[PDB]
Amino acid sequence: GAMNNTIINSLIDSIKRSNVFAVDSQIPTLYMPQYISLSGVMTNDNQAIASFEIRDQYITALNHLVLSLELPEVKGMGRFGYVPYVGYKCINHVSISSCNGVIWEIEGEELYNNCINNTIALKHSGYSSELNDISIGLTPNDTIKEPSTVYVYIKTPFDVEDTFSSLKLSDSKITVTVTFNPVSDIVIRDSSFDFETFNKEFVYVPELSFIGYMVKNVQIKPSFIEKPRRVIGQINQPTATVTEVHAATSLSVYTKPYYGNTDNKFISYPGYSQDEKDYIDAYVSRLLDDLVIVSDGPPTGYPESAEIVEVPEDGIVSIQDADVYVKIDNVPDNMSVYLHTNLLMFGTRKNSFIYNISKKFSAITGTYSDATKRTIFAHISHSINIIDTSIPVSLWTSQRNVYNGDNRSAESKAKDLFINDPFIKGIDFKNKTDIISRLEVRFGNDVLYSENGPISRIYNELLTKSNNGTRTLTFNFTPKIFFRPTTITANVSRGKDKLSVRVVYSTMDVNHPIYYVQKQLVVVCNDLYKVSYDQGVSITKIM
Amino acid sequence: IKRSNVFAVDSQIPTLYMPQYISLSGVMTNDNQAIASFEIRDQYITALNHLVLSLELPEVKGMGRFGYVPYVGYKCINHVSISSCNGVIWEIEGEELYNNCINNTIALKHSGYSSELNDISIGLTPNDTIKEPSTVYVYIKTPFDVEDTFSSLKLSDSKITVTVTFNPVSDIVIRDSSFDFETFNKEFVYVPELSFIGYMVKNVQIKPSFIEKPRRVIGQINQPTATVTEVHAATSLSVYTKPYYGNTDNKFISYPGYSQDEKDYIDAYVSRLLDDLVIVSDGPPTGYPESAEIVEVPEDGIVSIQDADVYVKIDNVPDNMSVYLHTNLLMFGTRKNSFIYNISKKFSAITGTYSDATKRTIFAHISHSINIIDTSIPVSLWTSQRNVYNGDNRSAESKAKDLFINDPFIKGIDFKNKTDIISRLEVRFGNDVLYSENGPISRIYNELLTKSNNGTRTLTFNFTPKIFFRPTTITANVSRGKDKLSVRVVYSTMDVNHPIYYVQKQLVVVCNDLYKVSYDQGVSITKIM
Amino acid sequence: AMNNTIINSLISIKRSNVFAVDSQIPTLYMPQYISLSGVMTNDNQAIASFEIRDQYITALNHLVLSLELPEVKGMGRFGYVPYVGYKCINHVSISSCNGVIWEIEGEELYNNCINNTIALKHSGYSSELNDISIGLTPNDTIKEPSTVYVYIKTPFDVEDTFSSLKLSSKITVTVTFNPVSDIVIRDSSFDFETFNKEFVYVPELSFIGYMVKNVQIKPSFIEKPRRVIGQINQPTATVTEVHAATSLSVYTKPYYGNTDNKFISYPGYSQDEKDYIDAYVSRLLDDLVIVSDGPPTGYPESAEIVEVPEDGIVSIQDADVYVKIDNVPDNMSVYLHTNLLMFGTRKNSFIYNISKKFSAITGTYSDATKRTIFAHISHSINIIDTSIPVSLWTSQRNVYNGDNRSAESKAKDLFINDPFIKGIDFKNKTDIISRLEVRFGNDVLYSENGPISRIYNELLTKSNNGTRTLTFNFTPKIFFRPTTITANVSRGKDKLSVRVVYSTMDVNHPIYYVQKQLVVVCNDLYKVSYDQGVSITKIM
Ligand SMILES: CO[C@H]1/C=C/O[C@@]2(C)Oc3c(C)c(O)c4c(O)c(c(C=O)c(O)c4c3C2=O)NC(=O)/C(C)=C\C=C\[C@H](C)[C@H](O)[C@@H](C)[C@@H](O)[C@@H](C)[C@H](OC(C)=O)[C@@H]1C
Repeated sequence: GAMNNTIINSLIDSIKRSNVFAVDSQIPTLYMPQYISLSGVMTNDNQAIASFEIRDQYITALNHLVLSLELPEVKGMGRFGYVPYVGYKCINHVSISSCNGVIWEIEGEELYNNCINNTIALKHSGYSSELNDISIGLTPNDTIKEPSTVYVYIKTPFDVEDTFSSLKLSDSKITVTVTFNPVSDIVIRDSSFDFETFNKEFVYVPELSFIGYMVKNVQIKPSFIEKPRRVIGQINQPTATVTEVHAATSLSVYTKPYYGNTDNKFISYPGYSQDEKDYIDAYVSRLLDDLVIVSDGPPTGYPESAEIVEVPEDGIVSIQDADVYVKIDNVPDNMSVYLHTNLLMFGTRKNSFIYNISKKFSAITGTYSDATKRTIFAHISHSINIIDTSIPVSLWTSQRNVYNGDNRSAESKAKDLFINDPFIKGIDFKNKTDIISRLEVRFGNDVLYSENGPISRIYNELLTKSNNGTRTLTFNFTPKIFFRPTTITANVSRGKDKLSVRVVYSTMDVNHPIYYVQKQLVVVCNDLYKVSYDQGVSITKIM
Repeated sequence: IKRSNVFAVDSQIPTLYMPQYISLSGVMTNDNQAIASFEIRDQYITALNHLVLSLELPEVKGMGRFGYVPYVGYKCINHVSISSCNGVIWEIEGEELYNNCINNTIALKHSGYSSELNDISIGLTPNDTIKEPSTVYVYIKTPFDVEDTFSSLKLSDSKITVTVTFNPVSDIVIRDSSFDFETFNKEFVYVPELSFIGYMVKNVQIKPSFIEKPRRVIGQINQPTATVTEVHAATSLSVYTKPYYGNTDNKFISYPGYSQDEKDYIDAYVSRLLDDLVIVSDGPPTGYPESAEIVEVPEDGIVSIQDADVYVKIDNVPDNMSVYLHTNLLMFGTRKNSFIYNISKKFSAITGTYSDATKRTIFAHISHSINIIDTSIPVSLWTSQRNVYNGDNRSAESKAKDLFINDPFIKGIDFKNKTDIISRLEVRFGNDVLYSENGPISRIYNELLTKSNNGTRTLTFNFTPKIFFRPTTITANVSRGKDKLSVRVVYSTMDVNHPIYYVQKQLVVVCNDLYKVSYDQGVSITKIM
Repeated sequence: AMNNTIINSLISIKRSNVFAVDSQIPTLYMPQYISLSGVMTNDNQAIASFEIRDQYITALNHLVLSLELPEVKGMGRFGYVPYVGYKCINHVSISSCNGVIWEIEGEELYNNCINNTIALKHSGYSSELNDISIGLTPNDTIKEPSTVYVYIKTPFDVEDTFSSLKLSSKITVTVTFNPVSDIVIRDSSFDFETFNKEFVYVPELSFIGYMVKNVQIKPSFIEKPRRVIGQINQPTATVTEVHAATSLSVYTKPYYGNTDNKFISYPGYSQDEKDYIDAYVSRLLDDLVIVSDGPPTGYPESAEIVEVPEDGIVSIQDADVYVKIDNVPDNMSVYLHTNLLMFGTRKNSFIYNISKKFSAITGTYSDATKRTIFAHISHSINIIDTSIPVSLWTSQRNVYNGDNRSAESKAKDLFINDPFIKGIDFKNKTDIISRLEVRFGNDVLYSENGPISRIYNELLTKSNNGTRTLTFNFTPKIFFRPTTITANVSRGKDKLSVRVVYSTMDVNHPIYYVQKQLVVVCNDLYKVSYDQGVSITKIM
């Protein structure tokens, strides 16, 4: 009939077989879930702290923590926008504690790092054109940003195996403490924007939600938990050490820039569009206003240090060895095409190598609009990279620079934006440039691991199915929750009770502004702890 | 110390079976609605799962604009029911099957999601091919696929009939007035074929199982309440809104085609308006209603429509011609001295260049505040009785390009289901409040838990692993009157002078009831009470 | 707080605890990422051998082969194929002293990793690697050196530590490489001769090694793929000695032996169907619409370049082309190449003209750059057009000249030798199989008129690029003995014969002349025995 004759004959007994077509439906523990939202207590210590107390005889267990934030209406003048995934960037520290002490705690960046592969959680935290594009206010009562609510998923080890991994409450008081980063960190604004009044008026409005469970005759057994510990190395130092490492499941290593020496102001920002090309295109777009000028006679409004050359009939302008081809259509007979040959320049010695941003352009084509009296650029051939877009304005106009540096117009310089994102990694905005040439992890005196390529990041990205991973050394390949995690055992007597991380940073040119971007080595260690439920919830470090 | 082996495992010998992909041609019936019945009866088909319904879409020849709805295959389905001689084993509404498959990109692509199918193609001559014939595959996700062979529907000499009820072709087609739909509806016939993975099991040992059956309840038009009666054991409860376009002719100004992003919907609308928004003509433009206020753009370039300023600068405009702006392209007002919702006011800057060769304006950059809601307003609502103004001040040429959209699975008030119209949700089990929220936190949880971008306000009661465990359900007490689920929503406030305020709403409540699958004297399901 | 309706609903029967679990102490082990430099050997194919022998290393899984791509300096156009790393691989074989434990063909490893976005990105998928870069001076850098990571997906990764290859024995991983010609897209201007001579594969094999204290090894099962390629254009292929098979995949591949592998256009990193079409349209437009003072020069005598009338419409037979270019100088006129690319087998029969595939062309002439800037193009160009090798236009079969493009355009043509191309087009869109018949022995096992098996393969594996696959194993892997198709040697039921029916094409269309190759992949079941070293045995 429907089944083929070759199949029926292949089947139509003497061996014991496991049933793959039916299963015994196990009766589970009698419970009832409920989404519970709580309003917290706001404190200033002058850091914003929100405390949420969970105490109920019927809330037997809980997991899936979601912190909601009410972002206010932003009215006034100037340019303003929120950082991508604003909600995650608001968080400085989170700590779930009982009367016996801290059960679990995470740093704001580490929670984000754990949620970087969760697209849904990142969207909920605030990732829209309404929130992340840089909006402009024209009148003191003009609405720059409309009020919005963001949802931050606080990923905890209690979510791993849903009900099985859930934090149990043996009639104990659980307090979730959320420490907030200053509003400066989550905002991208210009000089025109009245940040002084904004910082004063802004208040974090949080609300903690969780899936609560009412369990009838709960049978609680002890469990294991992984607690992260980050160690930040000294400025520009290629070393960091994690002390008292006794039982670790993993070890992550990454870099962070230190923009302390700068005013955190940058020439361009793409907004909601976060691709590498989007960052580059925004920078090229900002420079082009001053790079190619259509004026009657030499252009005015530029510093005396600026060297603006008229484009010859051949269209090619020679800035040293570099050739720039500039051809603009429909230019009035009374006007000429001009090129800024030193828009942004850097040097350490008077007659040495020069890093000129104008030299990074090979071809510029467009058409002059008589109606709008502005140039409309068609095709741009350049060698502008993600690093160029990531240079603070301070480094161009620094003491180390023998030249003026920023030879842009006053109009362009006014459009510069303050970026204080607390979760920037590497030396560029997209964390593209791998400044670690070699990594060395020493457990005591002996070398635990060494690599010349980011093969540990490659394994991290592959194993966790993440497109943005870190150089991570995983020690636990055992199933979580149902097994005691596999940890690196420490020998205190032999001095093997600390993890020392040493990197070999890539050498950069002294005449390139990015050389002066201070680096910081971050080392994260996931320590194993045992969750005991005898006389309340309590954790103990595995040693 | 006793240790569990994590490096080796005893390879258990499974039940001796043989899978086979079986395709069946059904029986078409009509009354007034199309029905396809597929009978599965074979002594060797021991079990089955993974139902796939294929559809042969015909060649579309003639004149006018035509296109299929995205994921056309899923939109064709009105209802699906897997039944035995003892009765219905499982059944789902067309929309609910789509809702369950919205997170499956592969299943959505197979159902028909291409530029060849979803972009709006145009026919010029009565024998011009608008759309080429194509075959679409609709994955009928059933609870028998959850744990593959373990969850599969067992037969054993019993007859299984899969009944597929189809929505009218009107629902799956986007067309203009120029297209001869009358002839198309008459000529169109659904050509289905049901495929499934059949299993021939040697000495099958069948044990009873559990199944979740969805039940949707649709509220009255503009009623913020809906009640699901006889709830005894429910695994989940979903709540969402749907627009009712009965008061309209289902015609819309623009559609983006295959490109389905929010920006794509907006860009298509801006593109359609721009033809009438900025006019380059010798003297005042003609062909517009008397209600239209087309103002000549001054040397300054700025045209002031009340408080709103529009900057219009078009290059290479001939000396005999002038630049004009339609200051009231689309407007709405309940009263003569109320707020006015003007679409022309939603534009801040328009720049372009007039082409002498093609005698048309080529727009370069447009600065506007157009949203997804604007693109989702039916043309009928602009020209409604509530409007003291004309409403649609567009040209006859533009109005002719309007498209009929009858997608049966539209949610909320906009085409992208962006705008949340529920301000407060109240769920009652019997008469006592089971759940209440002021924020879409149940939806945020639904999206997080399912790893989905398009979720609903869902109340999940079952957090226990499926198939291997009896699902955790909300227990009912008939004596205490707790044998029903009543949903009440508070709709979000909007200004009466906005045309979207007049979009009729319908509250949809879906309840997943628990049933026990018994295999004694044939396949039969029993409601858990 | 918990609602009053809930507390009353709760506040004899054996219940399984879903809120707490006994934390089982696992086998004492220690993982370590181990990287090894191999031994390079040399139709003089590159072979890399990696020997794994260590007393500490007890088991291994997750093989990742890294490759150091060198700096590419010189003149001309050059670029790497998308997912370059996977394309480099010709064959991989994990073997012991007892023989081959597991082996896969380069294409099959890629086919298994086509649904893994992370693994495909790591192998080399960037604008830096896949976009076609141009060198101007003999010392100009075309491509900067880069490292690519190829994830060698093996059955030892399925259930992590449980599925891992135990070697408590010397394990040798042998990686055979495809020639550099296969992984490179270049023009005639590029000195490939010197590049092929200078290029050397620089591999390094990484794996997650495990040091297990008192390992308890039990036997396991493994699926080994076997591909059979049919004779050129033959619609039949047979896989012999089929005794226990878990699956059977069937697909088509183009054979470009009769061609010089040169193509008119390539989109680079942008790999969408529209990207492939847009690149082709962009390349043709340079010669399709010409703005010149008098008739255009530099084209063959065979070319028919007609001046566009005041009306704007040029009639190439039944087909009408609307061409209107703005700001054209007073001394110049708009011209249209009416036979840019044409094909026919008879002098006065059907003509496949690429110029006929255009309905409207609009743009503006730039006086500054002296070139036309195209705004909107209305055409009927498909993925197949972009996939036609240049050889076929200028073939002996063609009565006409064929390639009526300028010498400038013809110079820009690129050699594409990608080893993992499927179907007849670059995006594997066109379905050329009309019917599929699979026979086990002499009896028909499966038959289909539609790609319902491909639909099931795509659905079940959650892949957007699947093949016509017959799966026999729906049983959980590693923890169960896989369900296989049983053979009957006496009845002569020990082979799988695949017969297809290709949908025939128009002989006046150049794509008809693209050679086909039927590919049939069979996954045979093998038993992994650990008695006196690692060894595999075919289930019969
Ligand atoms: C993470 O989950 C693990 C917890 C282990 O630790 C324990 C203590 O907790 C268990 C729980 C909570 C179960 O639900 C089990 C289960 O359902 C089993 C088997 C019986 O092997 C089990 O042995 C367990 C089992 C444990 O040992 N399945 C069955 O009997 C049936 C009727 C079918 C099984 C089908 C396949 C073959 C199975 O799904 C496989 C593909 C894996 O997914 C599982 C083995 C899980 O391994 C992993 C690595 O994912 C484990 C359940």
